[PDB]
Amino acid sequence: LQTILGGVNKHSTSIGKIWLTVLFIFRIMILVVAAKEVWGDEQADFVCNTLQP
Amino acid sequence: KHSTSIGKIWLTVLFIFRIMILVVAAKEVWGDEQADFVCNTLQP
Repeated sequence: LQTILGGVNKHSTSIGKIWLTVLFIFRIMILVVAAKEVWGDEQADFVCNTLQP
Repeated sequence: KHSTSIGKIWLTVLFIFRIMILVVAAKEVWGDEQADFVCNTLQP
């Protein structure tokens, strides 16, 4: 992770640096740390008022 | 009192016929009308 982030960051402009942190700490981190477990039981807790298999 | 042939024979026989159907056969056909009423739902 550090190697990939360091390499990509070096070959970037001023806007490329502010874009890089937005992509990582606010998109990858949120999806990995918070969002993934929110969708854990999407089908398990899907409840339908029916008796039809 | 002053009934004709159909008044006291064909009308009394048909009346007994309806009672016989009701008590001997028909009543138990309707025995489980609600017990065997089945709906596809989970709603109490």
